[PDB]
Amino acid sequence: RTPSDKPVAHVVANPQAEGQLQWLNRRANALLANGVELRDNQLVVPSEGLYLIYSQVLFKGQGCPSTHVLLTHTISRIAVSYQTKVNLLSAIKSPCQRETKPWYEPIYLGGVFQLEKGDRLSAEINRPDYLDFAESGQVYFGIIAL
Amino acid sequence: SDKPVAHVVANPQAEGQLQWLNRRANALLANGVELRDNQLVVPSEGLYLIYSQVLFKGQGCPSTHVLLTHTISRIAVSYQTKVNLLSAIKSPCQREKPWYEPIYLGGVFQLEKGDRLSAEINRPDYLDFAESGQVYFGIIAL
Amino acid sequence: SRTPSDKPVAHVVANPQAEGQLQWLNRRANALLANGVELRDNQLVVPSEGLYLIYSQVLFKGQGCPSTHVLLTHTISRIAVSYQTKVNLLSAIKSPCQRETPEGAEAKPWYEPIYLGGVFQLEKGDRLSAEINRPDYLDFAESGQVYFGIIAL
Ligand SMILES: C[C@@H](Nc1c(Cl)cnc2ccc(-c3cnc(C(C)(C)O)nc3)cc12)c1ccccc1F
Repeated sequence: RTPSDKPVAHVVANPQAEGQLQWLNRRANALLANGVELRDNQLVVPSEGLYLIYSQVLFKGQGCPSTHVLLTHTISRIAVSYQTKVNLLSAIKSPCQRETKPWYEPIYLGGVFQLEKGDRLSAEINRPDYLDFAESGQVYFGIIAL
Repeated sequence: SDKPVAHVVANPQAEGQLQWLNRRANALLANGVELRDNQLVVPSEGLYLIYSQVLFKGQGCPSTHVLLTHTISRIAVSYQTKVNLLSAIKSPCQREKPWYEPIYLGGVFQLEKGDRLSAEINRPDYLDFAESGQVYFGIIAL
Repeated sequence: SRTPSDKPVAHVVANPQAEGQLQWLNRRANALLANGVELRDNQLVVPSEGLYLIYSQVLFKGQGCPSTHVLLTHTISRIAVSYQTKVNLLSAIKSPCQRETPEGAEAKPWYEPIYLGGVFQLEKGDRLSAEINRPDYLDFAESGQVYFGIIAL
């Protein structure tokens, strides 16, 4: 019947953005609906409430170097009333333990959070050079109002 | 309540395949969602949260490099056109003791009436068939 | 304003002040309890029967390897009103150190995140715990690294 009025977003990484994790909505199977905006690479919350927040990144390397590789993926919240950047969800992986075959490290982050109107959300990594885009659906960021 | 929903689980008896079931312990199909040809069929257009999880298990590492994939695809109504919505890859063996590798996926998508969704893996021989609350596939109309 | 969700939900985080322990908090920025979920004696209390996604992440960190004898575990358990003893729902074990650090070599910091997640039929009054064996290896300095939650489907 009547379509959903729930604020939602599902944005995907730009495979040809050099040295960055750039989010896009103008792609097949990506979206912004019911007031969610994508501004300065951040998802902007249109109304207060409970939201599921999620992101996936996929890292890939060919063997292990001598300099220690640390991979991080973090979802942050910038609340309009506080004007502060706070981690909501974060993970750190060390793909190489003993040093030198291609390795793969997916990092999926998800949770339920109380958000405020105007909050800004970012999903970031430290190593965009290790991102893999072999297939579609491997690198994404989204929110769903409950 | 009237929202199309599904939560299907893997068959622990289906040899070398990832077979989804709605006739099991904590599974369901409601408000028009169907399970046909191992694919969830969308009864109406709208926003859906689509999710899944698979578990892989191996005893040690072989000489051949093992890559584990899990993918959720969308097959647009009428056409056979298959497109990845969500996908991940894991390499359990680095240097070639039992290991465990979960892969979980989830996101919100605009779907059309009659779209078919599949949740597939490349290695059903590595599937951890144990009837835990952990190999599943589901959708929820928002 | 839109009608609030009536779904029981929780997202609790580790107390970063409680070093050497895994203490869950709802009384912390960006942590919540809603629609009847309680946090009592470090456990999540289920307010109503149904399907729930239960999830948790812990992050372990060490500087080098003391030997290959470090075992890291994370477990989610259920205490049902009908069977008031812990049953494991989800569990994982990790050995961060494979070869042990040779004397004087760079003690490269290792990281081991463990995610536990699944969908379970729960009953009213179920108590859920998310526990680790090594709180001394837990890295909860920065926010968002260590959490435990439930979402009624
Ligand atoms: C985004 C999410 N995705 C999932 C994944 Cl990657 C895996 N399994 C799931 C199982 C069930 C559901 C789910 C979540 N929410 C519902 C509602 C209340 C909208 O009806 N219905 C099913 C979502 C997920 C996620 C992941 C991790 C931590 C919290 C989450 F919300």
